[PDB]
Amino acid sequence: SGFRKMAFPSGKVEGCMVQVTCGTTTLNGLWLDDVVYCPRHVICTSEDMFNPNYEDLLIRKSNHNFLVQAGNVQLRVIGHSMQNCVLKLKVDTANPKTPKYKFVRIQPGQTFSVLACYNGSPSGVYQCAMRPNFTIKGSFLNGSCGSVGFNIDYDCVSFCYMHHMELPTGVHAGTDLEGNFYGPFVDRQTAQAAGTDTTITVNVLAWLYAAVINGDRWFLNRFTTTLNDFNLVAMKYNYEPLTQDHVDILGPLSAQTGIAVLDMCASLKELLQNGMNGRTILGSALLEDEFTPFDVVRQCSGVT
Amino acid sequence: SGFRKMAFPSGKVEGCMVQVTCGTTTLNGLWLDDVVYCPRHVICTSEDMFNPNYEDLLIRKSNHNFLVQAGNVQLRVIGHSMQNCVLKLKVDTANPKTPKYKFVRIQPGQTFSVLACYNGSPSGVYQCAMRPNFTIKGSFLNGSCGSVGFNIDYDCVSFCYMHHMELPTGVHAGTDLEGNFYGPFVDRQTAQAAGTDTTITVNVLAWLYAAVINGDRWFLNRFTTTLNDFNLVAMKYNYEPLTQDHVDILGPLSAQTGIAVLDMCASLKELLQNGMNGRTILGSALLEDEFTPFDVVRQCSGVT
Ligand SMILES: *[C@H](O)[C@H](C[C@@H]1CCNC1=O)NC(=O)[C@H](CC(C)C)NC(=O)OCc1ccccc1
Ligand SMILES: *[C@H](O)[C@H](C[C@@H]1CCNC1=O)NC(=O)[C@H](CC(C)C)NC(=O)OCc1ccccc1
Repeated sequence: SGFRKMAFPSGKVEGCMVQVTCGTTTLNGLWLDDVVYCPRHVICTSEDMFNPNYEDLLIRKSNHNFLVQAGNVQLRVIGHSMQNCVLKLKVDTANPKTPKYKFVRIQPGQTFSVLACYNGSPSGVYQCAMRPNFTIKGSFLNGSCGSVGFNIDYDCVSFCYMHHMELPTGVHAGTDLEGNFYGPFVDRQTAQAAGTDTTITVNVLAWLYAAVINGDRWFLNRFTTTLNDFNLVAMKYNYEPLTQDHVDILGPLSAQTGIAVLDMCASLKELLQNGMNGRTILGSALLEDEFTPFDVVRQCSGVT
Repeated sequence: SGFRKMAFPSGKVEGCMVQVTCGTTTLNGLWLDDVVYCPRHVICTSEDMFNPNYEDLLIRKSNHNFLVQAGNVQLRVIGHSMQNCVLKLKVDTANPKTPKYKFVRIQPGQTFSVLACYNGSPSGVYQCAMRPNFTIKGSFLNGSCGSVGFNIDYDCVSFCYMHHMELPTGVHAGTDLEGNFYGPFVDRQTAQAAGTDTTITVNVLAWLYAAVINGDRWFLNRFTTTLNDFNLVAMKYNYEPLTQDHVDILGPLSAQTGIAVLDMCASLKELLQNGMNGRTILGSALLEDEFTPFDVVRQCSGVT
């Protein structure tokens, strides 16, 4: 037993991380086949980053201006292109460690693993949710851009996130591997708002189910509710409205625990209205919303 | 900015995980050079596990009774020995992916990364502290034994933990890579007590420093204290007594923030006595003690 925020093993992605330097700016790139993907603001000086004209900046750059290093070994850049907010650098060597991979645009409420990197070298790994307001709550310093987020399904790495920036609220923003930002964000150093950070209701319920699967049951009560009545309380607390598809997704955890989803909803309602009275759930004193139902099943079933 | 529980990249350890089956029992092994390390209870049937006589059970086993698989590829076992609570299986092939490595016995209060595995295949990665009562709070199912915990310093993997069992309280217990349990535990299915779970004071302070490094400062007050007076309150709350060596270890975070350690101690005292009044620190509503000072510096400096 036990329940922990758990990242995927990072080995397959470690072998894809390179360093990309353009002038004075160094960040990370993702090397897959003969292409290196990185954030386009690698072509910016610090001054340029407040209002870059990326097309104009990029025109002053040639292949030899992009220094790409895989470990100690320099890669030869033979072409470059800009796709939305990422650069694709073509190199003369296919990465021999390229895993089976896909690029995917994840949906809000889904989770993924971040391999935080500096100077092309991995620093650590942790799980994030793409929040409903299309930000993530990560750990990123100067030099971390180009770090990527991913999921693994057996053998295949689905890359879904590349890191670009931090918002004034301390949350983090980035793109899919085609260079399209999640959310309304642009890669320039202006003040930008993410909007209300609503809570992923279905994930909170999944984590309450995880708590019961793992022995924590004090919050279970004698009440039930309805979707519409629950949601009247979801709105007040800036929770996402719960839908029958959410109910179905919780099916396996509901079946597996014998607790009807709407009964658990009634437990959640009481926790929202009355707090946790100094108690804890799976070692937390807050309602946790960054575990998907799949994450709960995956962990409690030992999926590898 | 941002602060997250962060595991080391697992790639170097992934390449060392194998499957070890003895009869009906399958668990994980660690393959380094021509030796596979695994928990000795792989030789037990389910019945044997309540009161095994390991020496007697092991005498009925020969090399060919240990099936060791690296991915799809069978390894040939050419010798076996029992060292404390682990088996060393000698195989005829040196692991070509063996990293630079050390075996270390970590001290209580230090952290490490767990690569949870099933059937010799990695499932996920997460950070644990060796708690003062020599348990860890992990996520482990049937089949997870032989999963290992480790630290990396640049190129060298220091293995410090191998997983063996779960206590009735839902916490986890295991050995160093020489097979010696952390704590008073034995590998048999009896009820076993870990004792009072005291809190790692120096780590809580480090995490309060991390909170300030990352913008959370509401808990800073106008008070200071002394070591002896602080500890009078540490005892009541089952915190470890704070020592001057702890104070020195916090030196870099104290210097880096301009907050005297004893001033921060006064903040912690008030948080213990008055709770957090519904507020949060680095996204938590509890005082977090599983980050070492080193962990805080490492993360906030981008060590790779
Ligand atoms: C890429 O390495 C970097 C990551 C930032 C730096 C601190 N934490 C992060 O997530 N991105 C930028 O520096 C980004 C570049 C623009 C062209 C979008 N600018 C940015 O995030 O500005 C806000 C900021 C910068 C430096 C420190 C704190 C906030
Ligand atoms: C090794 O795979 C296994 C890991 C346990 C199983 C559930 N969670 C864990 O950490 N260890 C054992 O099964 C261990 C073997 C003895 C010879 C020490 N026995 C054990 O941990 O018993 C308690 C227990 C067993 C099964 C489910 C829940 C608790």
